[PDB]
Amino acid sequence: EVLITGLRTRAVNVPLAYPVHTAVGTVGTAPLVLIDLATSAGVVGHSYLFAYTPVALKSLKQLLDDMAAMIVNEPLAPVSLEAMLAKRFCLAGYTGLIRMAAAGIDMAAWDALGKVHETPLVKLLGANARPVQAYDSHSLDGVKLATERAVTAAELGFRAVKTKIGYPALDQDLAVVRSIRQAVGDDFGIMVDYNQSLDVPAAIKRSQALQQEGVTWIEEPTLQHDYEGHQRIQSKLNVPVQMGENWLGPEEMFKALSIGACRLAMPDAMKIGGVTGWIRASALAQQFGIPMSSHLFQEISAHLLAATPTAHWLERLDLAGSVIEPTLTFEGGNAVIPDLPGVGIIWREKEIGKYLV
Amino acid sequence: EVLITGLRTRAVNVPLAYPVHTAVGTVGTAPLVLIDLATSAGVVGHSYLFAYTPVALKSLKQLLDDMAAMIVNEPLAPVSLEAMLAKRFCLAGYTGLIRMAAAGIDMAAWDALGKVHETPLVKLLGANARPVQAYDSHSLDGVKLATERAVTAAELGFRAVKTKIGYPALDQDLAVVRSIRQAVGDDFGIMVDYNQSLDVPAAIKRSQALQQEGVTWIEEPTLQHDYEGHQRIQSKLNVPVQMGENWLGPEEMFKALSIGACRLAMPDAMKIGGVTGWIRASALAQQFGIPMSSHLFQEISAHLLAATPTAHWLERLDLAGSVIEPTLTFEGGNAVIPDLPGVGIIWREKEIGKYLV
Amino acid sequence: EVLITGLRTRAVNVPLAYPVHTAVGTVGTAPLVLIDLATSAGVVGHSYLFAYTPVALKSLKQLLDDMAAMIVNEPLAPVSLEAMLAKRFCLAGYTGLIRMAAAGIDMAAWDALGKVHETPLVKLLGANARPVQAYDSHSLDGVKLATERAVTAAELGFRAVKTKIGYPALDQDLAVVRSIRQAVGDDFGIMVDYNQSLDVPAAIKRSQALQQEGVTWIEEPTLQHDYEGHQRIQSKLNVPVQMGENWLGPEEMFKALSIGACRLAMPDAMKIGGVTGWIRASALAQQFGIPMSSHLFQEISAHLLAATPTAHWLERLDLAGSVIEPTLTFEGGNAVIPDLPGVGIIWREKEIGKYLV
Amino acid sequence: EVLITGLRTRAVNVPLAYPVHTAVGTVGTAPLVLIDLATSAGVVGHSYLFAYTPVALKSLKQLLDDMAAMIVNEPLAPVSLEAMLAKRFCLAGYTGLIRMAAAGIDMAAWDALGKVHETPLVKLLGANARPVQAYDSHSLDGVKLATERAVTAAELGFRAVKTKIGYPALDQDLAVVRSIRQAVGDDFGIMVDYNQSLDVPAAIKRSQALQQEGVTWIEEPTLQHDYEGHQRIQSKLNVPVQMGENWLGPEEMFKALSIGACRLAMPDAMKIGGVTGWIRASALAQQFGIPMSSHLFQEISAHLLAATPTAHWLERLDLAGSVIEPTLTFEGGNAVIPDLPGVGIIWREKEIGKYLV
Ligand SMILES: *[B]([O])([O])C1=[C][C]=[C][C]=[C]1
Ligand SMILES: OB(O)c1ccccc1
Ligand SMILES: OB(O)c1ccccc1
Ligand SMILES: OB(O)c1ccccc1
Ligand SMILES: [Mg+2]
Ligand SMILES: [Mg+2]
Ligand SMILES: [Mg+2]
Ligand SMILES: [Mg+2]
Repeated sequence: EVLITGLRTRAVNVPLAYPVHTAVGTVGTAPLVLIDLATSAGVVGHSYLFAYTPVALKSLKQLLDDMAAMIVNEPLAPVSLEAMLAKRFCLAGYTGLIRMAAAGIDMAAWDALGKVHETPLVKLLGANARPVQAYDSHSLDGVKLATERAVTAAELGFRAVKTKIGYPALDQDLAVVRSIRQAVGDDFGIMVDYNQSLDVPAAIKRSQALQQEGVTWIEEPTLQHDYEGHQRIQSKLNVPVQMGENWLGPEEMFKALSIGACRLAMPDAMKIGGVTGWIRASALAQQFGIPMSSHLFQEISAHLLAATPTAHWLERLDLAGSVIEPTLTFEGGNAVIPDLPGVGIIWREKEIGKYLV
Repeated sequence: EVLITGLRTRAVNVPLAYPVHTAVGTVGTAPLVLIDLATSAGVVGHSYLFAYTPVALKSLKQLLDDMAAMIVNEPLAPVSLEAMLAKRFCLAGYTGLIRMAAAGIDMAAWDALGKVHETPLVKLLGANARPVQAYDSHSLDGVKLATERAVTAAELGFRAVKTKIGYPALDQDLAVVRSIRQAVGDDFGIMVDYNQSLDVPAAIKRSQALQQEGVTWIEEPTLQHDYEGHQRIQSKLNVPVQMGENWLGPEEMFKALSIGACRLAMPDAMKIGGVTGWIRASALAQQFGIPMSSHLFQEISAHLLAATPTAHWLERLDLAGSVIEPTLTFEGGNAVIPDLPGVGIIWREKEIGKYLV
Repeated sequence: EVLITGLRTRAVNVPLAYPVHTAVGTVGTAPLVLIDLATSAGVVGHSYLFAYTPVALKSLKQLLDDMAAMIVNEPLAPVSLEAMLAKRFCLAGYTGLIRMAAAGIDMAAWDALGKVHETPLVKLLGANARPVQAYDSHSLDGVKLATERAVTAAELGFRAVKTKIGYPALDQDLAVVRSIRQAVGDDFGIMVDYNQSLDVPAAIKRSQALQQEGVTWIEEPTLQHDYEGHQRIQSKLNVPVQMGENWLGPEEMFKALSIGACRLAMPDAMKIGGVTGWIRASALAQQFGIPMSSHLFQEISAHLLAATPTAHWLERLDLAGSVIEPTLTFEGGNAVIPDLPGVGIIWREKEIGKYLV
Repeated sequence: EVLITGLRTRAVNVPLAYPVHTAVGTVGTAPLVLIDLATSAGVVGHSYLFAYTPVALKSLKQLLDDMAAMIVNEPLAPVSLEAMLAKRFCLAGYTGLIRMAAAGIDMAAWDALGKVHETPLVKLLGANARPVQAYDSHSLDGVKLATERAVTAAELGFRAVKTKIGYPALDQDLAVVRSIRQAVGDDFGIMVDYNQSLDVPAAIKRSQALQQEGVTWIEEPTLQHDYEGHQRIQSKLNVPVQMGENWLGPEEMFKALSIGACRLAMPDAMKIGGVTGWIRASALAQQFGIPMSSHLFQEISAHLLAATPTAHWLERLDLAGSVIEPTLTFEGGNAVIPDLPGVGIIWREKEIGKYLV
């Protein structure tokens, strides 16, 4: 009785207070596609996608706009919508940009369904809202800024930070971790992210060194698709290997967990397949005994983790803050879901125009 | 903002048009516990449990009555409720009767949540209602009654039946299947169910004979907890081994699927953990590539299968027809979800009194 | 030919001198079902069940009373009795409360059979009575009470104690172990019990820290049914992982040992299936090379371990002392089987009335 | 040093004499992106991509146009180019449409490199040109048209055809195969392609029936990413399971071969990663003992198979014949590489104009 009536997308390049430097390149602006899903019920679903590089930004918008005719006049039934897209793209390949587009549609449809029922997403999924501990996610910032941002994070009440490492020398990785540690004290989380930058022997050598220093987890040490190599790295470590942000669909998560690639998981609300894919990913993490965190998309991830049996950490990295009202808040380091229907996304319409492609 | 305000259970022994004879004993009447979950929104959630033997009926109701103190005044959030029950029973053993009672609470809570939102359960879960093929489920009836019941089922539009086998001789198993097949023709499903009655070598011998005869699946050939033995049986067969009705929680399903016990699965809405458990089981079946059917509880299973990516068959075995209004209908052998909020269970209040224990 | 003539059950809530605090809740009083099995030979068998939570207490009594008609007029043949119950409950689910109930019948039947033959249980099983080293089992008591209780146990002649841990911080776990170690010295056993309270990475981190401190075993680090997770934890440790109190039947022990979940086992006389299940569990532990301890039920466990080829420790935790004569004694920390027929259980009939439900 | 000096893309929707009907939908016209890679040597590399659905057509062209900045002024060294693209898209996801775009650049770059050296691509790779046996590839055509196209293919000299199957009834699959077989005789190949349309149990049942009829291979019986399910299907067959057209990169082929998903492989020159990926795929097939065929892209696949140690069949399915001069010929069913530099693609420039989007 509630039909999808239209799809509107806006491609933006939004500024970042701090560029996200990684060992494999810098993300200085966030290329985003903002999504509005119109319905016959007088509500509009909102979601957005992260294109990672501006090279893929216009292609992703064009893809979504050409997909509108697939979903317009279909019922607002996101699980059924997802199965339809899966089958329609089964020859072309239901992965990559195509899967990311379907995930954006999925996330806007669930927002709209929450609005239809005038209830937050987390409650529509049958769970209570709860605060979720969050770590402040930084980047490959150099010892000076990394220590400064770590101190500010602790001052704002976060109990952990993530820095991105993979400097030319191991001693540079260690100097950054040591400087943060001396500034925050022992009772504080320091996660580190290599962004796929090491080969397997280098990952073992750097990770065992970092493990001696004291870190909370070691994230994507090597190529994301190399589940076997991640298993070999994890086999040489006590500290948990963490991965999952690049899993395109829960089927990729299933392959990785099946061979023991990691003791922690952090799906990406976009790449895992939206709310629908997240729910399936959480069922897997529960059965494999994997504490499950989020990657980006903090607005919807606060709802999703509240419904996740093995919920671990929320990643605070506010890529869309310049175009989304800050209804999501942080109290004592914990993300607090807003008392709003659906996801709680309200566009900053006066700001969006500044960034349109 | 919506709280549970009461729990009421009624234990009944209800009549069956045909006793469910099995290889390991006869269920002549259905011992049920009917559950009413009152809420601060006025609506009342309805579910029921199947105790299998009257020996367990009063024990199950007593357990549920003593569990009221754990859920009354809690939010109507089934997923959070389930996590609380899992933790509170973790020393006692969150399995068996305790797990079945938690599932009954879960199913009533989801019915109530659908009622709060004035929407059928399938749509609350994000899926469209679709008709789902049902087989008419019979029992260890002997050649004559098995054939007559198969003919009546075909006349009612069903495209498959299930008979329960495990007679003293294999030739008696074969005689029933052959007689059904003569009466219904080649283009018709005949599922067979041993109800755990064989050892592994006997299962292999009888199953290969049934395979030659022509059957749709072979269900629970040996002890339900012996997943390894089911794998060995399946390794000698082309016809699929079917199991799952006795999995207590998705964790037992995960163990069976992990070792290849069966090529088909049929979780029981009660034993698998209610809606919350069924959704998790549904995610496992998709990733393991297992077509997923239901066992009993046709009223809620029609909703649940419509949301299940690998949905296969609905088992039609109407244990509670004498106390529940026939709002679930069958058109051309397909179960049709009624346009009613939540599950669509309406008590026959004047009938329930005739059967109270 | 000795027949069973009747079954009498009494549900009691008995006081504990020290509540059993665990990381997942406190057992402040012990809910027990006391069992009398009447026979045609003028002897009555005695046993009891531990319901863990009062929520299950009346349900468990009701179950046993409704099972009386299954066993009355049957031969006093516990092994044959066990097979009949397994079959009768094979549809309902021969696990959880049902399996615990059958175990209570088994344990009283073997007591009565010892009485028929005027001989202690251990001798009826073909073994010599022998002293069995026992550890004094405490709980999550805090550093001060844990140290005081450890000293008291040392003064009484015990060579080991178990404390339950899983405080909010690892440093709190370590502080308790350190303060016990200061007070008892190096030549003394300190077992620790997490009661399923940790996820797999937290278990590895905490267990590797406790291992450096010096502990005797690490019991149930994670969810009891997660055998694979227990193996992953054990794979990171030199100290043995200990589990088994929550195995419902030897078949669950067989699954856990087959995948290497633990290097020690401790079946629970109730949950493992009584004497009949214990003897089978002992055969499994011998072949898998697993030293085998007990959990609770110290009265019957002294008999059982004396017949167990890999017998390790007896757990001294006197749940039923307020209603059972102290015929079991401890000399130099060793449990000493009483020279009484059957198990040596004599009811304190004057005390039982004070705690009836 | 030769540099890339420009990249031009043209999106076309070209006509097909016969629509490619499949069990999951029909490709009635071919959406292609034609690629021109201009170089400082004057020669222009040519290649094209198949978008499968018009829904992806403009998005793929937009992506390629925005990738121009990454490759213009880079050396014409395809292997180094591919490494650079893999690194640049390692955050976005080097798969799906992005990977197909990189493959189109790779195939154009190798054609240009053959042109720089005035030599056919096969000779550039160090192999002699040799005729490659080709099967005429049809679709889900129905009994009458399937048989007519098979008869025509046999008259044109082909020794094998492929039909696409997965009709509603297995009996219809069999009728098509039987009708073809009567018309072409026993000494003739009949490949069949389910295009992922079956679940695992249905694949086993249909495939064992097909194997009794006599077919040459069974292609993509189930979901393309379900390598484990393909292994289970292959475990029940003597006839080989064939897959590969949907592997995105040789790394996906490595995962599938590592678990034994199939006894035949058929990489797609586009999805596998162009020439560079094909050569890596061919090294894998050799070591795993897998006869390796092609999927689509017949113009360059004739060159690549002549260099492939386990080369098996070439798929003749002429998607681009409306826009590419017919320099590739077929003698006695064998593809014959043209005596032209690089790949031998010459645009039909006056025809391309008719199909531009
Ligand atoms: B056991 O030793 O783990 C136990 C648990 C709860 C109460 C008593 C003993
Ligand atoms: O946490 B991540 O790996 C990340 C990568 C790129 C941009 C932002 C975050
Ligand atoms: O389908 B079954 O296995 C079943 C068993 C007992 C009663 C009813 C149905
Ligand atoms: O052979 B193939 O599977 C194919 C699929 C779609 C279009 C063309 C060819
Ligand atoms: Mg990362
Ligand atoms: Mg059955
Ligand atoms: Mg314990
Ligand atoms: Mg194909």
